[PDB]
Amino acid sequence: TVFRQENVDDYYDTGEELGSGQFAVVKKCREKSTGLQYAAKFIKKRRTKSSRRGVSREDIEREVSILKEIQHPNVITLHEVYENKTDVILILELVAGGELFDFLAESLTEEEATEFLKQILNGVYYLHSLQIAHFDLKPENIMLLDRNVPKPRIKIIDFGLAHKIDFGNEFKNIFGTPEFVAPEIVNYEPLGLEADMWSIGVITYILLSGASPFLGDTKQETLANVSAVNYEFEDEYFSNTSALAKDFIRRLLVKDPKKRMTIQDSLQHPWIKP
Ligand SMILES: O=c1cc(-c2ccc(O)c(O)c2)oc2cc(O)cc(O)c12
Repeated sequence: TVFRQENVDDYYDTGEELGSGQFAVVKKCREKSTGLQYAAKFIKKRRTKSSRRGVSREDIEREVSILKEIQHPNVITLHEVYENKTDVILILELVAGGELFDFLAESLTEEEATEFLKQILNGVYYLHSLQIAHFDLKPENIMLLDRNVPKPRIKIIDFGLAHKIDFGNEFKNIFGTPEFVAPEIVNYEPLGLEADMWSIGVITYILLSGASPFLGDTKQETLANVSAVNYEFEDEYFSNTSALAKDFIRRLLVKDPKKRMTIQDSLQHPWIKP
């Protein structure tokens, strides 16, 4: 699919930088015709077929196709797409409360954690209902609408690894952040919606304790820990945490994807179900 090739600067004014990554930068922007504000993610294109720099057309088009499908309070909304020779530019809904990652850097109670988790679960329920696996769930990829309220609302972002799972699994060598990836990703096995539920388990552990369950001193150690399900609930962190909360995590951090809680299971779990 081709995108709008008019100069984005003719329709938007950019401002504050909102984020930055390997082949992308995100800038706050304002549409001239409406005065409405957005986030513009500029994604560098591949300059040749066999280069490893920039993002392939295939990966870019997959991400745009998924973003065009989704409309839910807990997932980011895509407004427009532009492109030129160097970049594809996603004009995205503006979310101004920063990353959950940065909010966490400033441990929650179980209520505060479930407040966040319920919204993450609802957003993932929407995605999995459409057979969309996100494949990169982590606190950095959850944004807050406003971080100065008692119960911040959240939106899932960063669908750069997301895939439609129309055959129950995909076999693609998809691979996200070592701390959060499921064993099947570490082992290069076929992947499905189940991998997101493992990631939710890691996120939950972090929300409750401020600690990462599998994190080693090197990437290879972290990956080895993940594959071996090498984690435990340290008493220093979890002594005041309910056994039901631990049960929720335990049923997600399960190596066999078929035995892992599904998104529907997670919403019906006694720790979550009201
Ligand atoms: O960093 C941000 C990143 C993204 C984002 C959203 C969806 C994607 O598929 C993606 O690849 C990136 O959306 C935002 C939306 C915002 O309002 C503010 C932001 O910082 C971001």
